[PDB]
Amino acid sequence: MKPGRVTNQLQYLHKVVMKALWKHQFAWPFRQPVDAVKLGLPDYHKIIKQPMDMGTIKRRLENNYYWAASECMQDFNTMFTNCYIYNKPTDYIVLMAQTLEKIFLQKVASMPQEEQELVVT
Repeated sequence: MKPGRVTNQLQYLHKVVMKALWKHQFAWPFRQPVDAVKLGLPDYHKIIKQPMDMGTIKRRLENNYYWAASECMQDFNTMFTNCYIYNKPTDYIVLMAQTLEKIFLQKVASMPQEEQELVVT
């Protein structure tokens, strides 16, 4: 029962912001959920209660899951902050996340400024 739709801002997050992030050389760890067993990560799911990743976000955008851009922005924030909470700040993975976050913020700065719903045929 979660309402979903397409807005101008959600479409921008999909077709502009996610497009840039998905193809980035630092995207690969973030394109699917963290596999805590494979990666040997002690306590990942104790520390991180709301896992998130770009694969999940991309699928949500593709399936018109979100009601508003703010929900999608929240997912991105959770993916980045999860990385910053769990890992040591000097870790390669943190640097990778920071770079993607920077691009995220710079691309979001050109997003349409008033949220308006798009017709979906």
